[PDB]
This record gives sequence, structure tokens and C-alpha cells, in this order.
Amino acid sequence: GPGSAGRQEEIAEEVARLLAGVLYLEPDRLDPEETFLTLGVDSILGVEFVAAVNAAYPVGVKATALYDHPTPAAFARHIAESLGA
Repeated sequence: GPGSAGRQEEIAEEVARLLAGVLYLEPDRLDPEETFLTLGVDSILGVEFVAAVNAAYPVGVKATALYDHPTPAAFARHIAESLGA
């Protein structure tokens, strides 16, 4: 709830902005609570987005995180716990 507010949300909004450009979509069409499957991700688009994430955030995260997390918000919570929010 509201007591959990912070940089976890800013990292999730930046992920939601940068992903939509790999899927050839717009961030006005994407929602951060919806899954990578309904957003139109497949394994190649996963690897391409993860290569762009590792240039914006020094986490060292692999394309297995796009299989292990269902949503851009769940994936961004991993980044935010790696940076310490």
C-alpha cells in the first residue's frame, strides 16, 4: 500500500518506458501490471530489453529474469532490490 512508496515505482516506470520501444509499442499502450505475454514479449525481445536495462541499471541481470518474473513491475522490483531502492 501507500507505506511502500519510493524508487521501486520510478524504476518500474523507467522499465515500462524502455520496454515499449523493444516491443515496437508505446508506453501509452502498455500497462505495468499486465504480463510480458500480453504485452507481446518473446525470448528474443526479452534478451534485447535486458541488454538495454543493463546499460541503464548496473545489476548484471540475465534474460532468465524475463522467464522468472511475469510482469515489468515484478522484474523492476528485482532491479530495485539489487540497487536497494
